[PDB]
Amino acid sequence: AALEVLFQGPGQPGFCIKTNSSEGKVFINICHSPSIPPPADVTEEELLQMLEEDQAGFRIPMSLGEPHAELDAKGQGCTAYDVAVNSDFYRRMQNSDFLRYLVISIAASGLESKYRLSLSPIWWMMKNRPFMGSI
Repeated sequence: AALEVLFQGPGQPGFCIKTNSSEGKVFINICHSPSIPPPADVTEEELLQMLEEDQAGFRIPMSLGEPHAELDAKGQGCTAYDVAVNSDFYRRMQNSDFLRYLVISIAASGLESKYRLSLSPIWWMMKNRPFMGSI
């Protein structure tokens, strides 16, 4: 359901999701750029039907950035991934909890497939820092 887009960037930092793999803490940096294509423009109703017909039927263009190592708040090594979506789509995400969660699920599953990982469903949004890593 993630449609991967190779994008240089940087794009603009957005927010940062803390989860964990079978091997350590993982951070997903949700970023955005105009350069990334938006997904289909669809209404809430249309979207909910698609997810009924096909669980992964709403495809979202996003970059799936290469792993970058970082240190957590207790000085241990961990991985971060930068995932960028379209900037207008980003603004829609900010105004809808279910849409934003859907994107994060699709990103997490995208990274799982690409980097052969398993990620915890129990993630949390980091409240002070929009981005884990440098920029």
